[PDB]
Amino acid sequence: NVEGVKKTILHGGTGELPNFITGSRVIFHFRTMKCDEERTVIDDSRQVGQPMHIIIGNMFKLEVWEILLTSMRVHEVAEFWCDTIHTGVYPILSRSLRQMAQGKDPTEWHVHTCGLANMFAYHTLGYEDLDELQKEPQPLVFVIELLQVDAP
Ligand code: NA
Repeated sequence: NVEGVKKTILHGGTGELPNFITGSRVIFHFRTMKCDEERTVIDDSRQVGQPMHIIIGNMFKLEVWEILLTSMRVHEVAEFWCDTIHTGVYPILSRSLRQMAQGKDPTEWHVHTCGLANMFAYHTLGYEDLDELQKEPQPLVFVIELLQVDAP
C-alpha cells in the first residue's frame, strides 16, 4: 500500500502471487479514466489492440506502474484510484505508449527531436486529451487486468 492510491479488486485472481523478480515480464490490459461524472476514458489497451508487456527493471526499485502490477495475481482485475500527486507523469507516459502503438519509436532521434520542438513551439504532447490532462492536474483511475507473468 502507498499513500494516495486506493486499490479495489473487481475480479479476484487465481493462484499465489506471481514471481515478480527483476527481469520478469508482465502482460496486462489496462484502462485509464478521469474521475469526472462520465469517467472519460483516456487510454484503453483492449480498444487499441494487444495487451501491454513490460519488464520489471529492478524488483528492488519499482516504477510506479510496477507498484500497481506487483500487487496483482494472474486474472485479477483491479481498479486503482491515484491522486493528483501520482498522475502528473501519466500524459507523457501515455504519449510514449501511443507512439509505439503507431509505427514510431519515441526514443529514435528524429521522433524525439520533433516532440521537443513541437512541445517548445506549441506547448503540446500531440494529443488534445493528454494536453488537457496536463494543463489540469487531477486524479485518475487505472483499471488493470493482469494476464500473465513470465520468468526471465
Ligand atoms: Na476479462
